[PDB]
Amino acid sequence: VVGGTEAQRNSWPSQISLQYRSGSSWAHTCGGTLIRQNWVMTAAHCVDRELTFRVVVGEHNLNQNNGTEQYVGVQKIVVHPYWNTDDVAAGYDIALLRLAQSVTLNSYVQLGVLPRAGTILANNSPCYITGWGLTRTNGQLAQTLQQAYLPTVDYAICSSSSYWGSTVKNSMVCAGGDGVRSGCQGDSGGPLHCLVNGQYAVHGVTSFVSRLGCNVTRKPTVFTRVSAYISWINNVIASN
Ligand SMILES: [Ca+2]
Repeated sequence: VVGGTEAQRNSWPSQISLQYRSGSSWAHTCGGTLIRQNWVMTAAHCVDRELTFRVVVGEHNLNQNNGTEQYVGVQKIVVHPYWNTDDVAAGYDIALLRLAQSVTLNSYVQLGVLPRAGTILANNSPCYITGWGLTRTNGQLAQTLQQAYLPTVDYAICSSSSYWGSTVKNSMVCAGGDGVRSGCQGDSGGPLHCLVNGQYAVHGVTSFVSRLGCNVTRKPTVFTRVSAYISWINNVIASN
């Protein structure tokens, strides 16, 4: 997250760190949202590589013991069947990870609330992106979870010529674009939390940013629209 502020430890308890084994160690690669005690919603592109993954819930500082972490293997990965790694702009950048064990819920580990199917937010709706991704374009990962206020940019504006044009689809949510705050590499897969009827819900799964850089004016961060996938999500959970 570029131009973020450090999140309070108990702010975003559905945020997870998706990590892959790297030698004798584990490296953060993407975010995710805990949606059941044994399921995590993330981006499909986060799990294209044939790597060994684990999920960390209750995480705050990647590099220090917080006293609140639970570590769990990924047992099954279900990518959306229409995802095509060659074509992020086509959409479908979403995957569900079934965890090897159910995690324990507490102040630091909670299920992410999802929107009702089909819900579209009005332009400029209040949302926060959270994650441990790069804090600058071509920078380094955050040590502590970051949040940035990123108001939505509705489809009509987001798919206009000076914004994303044809690259953005109605199956996506755009947010931000102010040239200062943005998602960045390593936030992919994580939540965009939007306030609706008094309650934050996870409306987006971070998907992509401009090839030109993370915080680019009129190139808001782009998220898979969760509310476009509620049936798919329910179907996968029910059959696994
Ligand atoms: Ca930690």
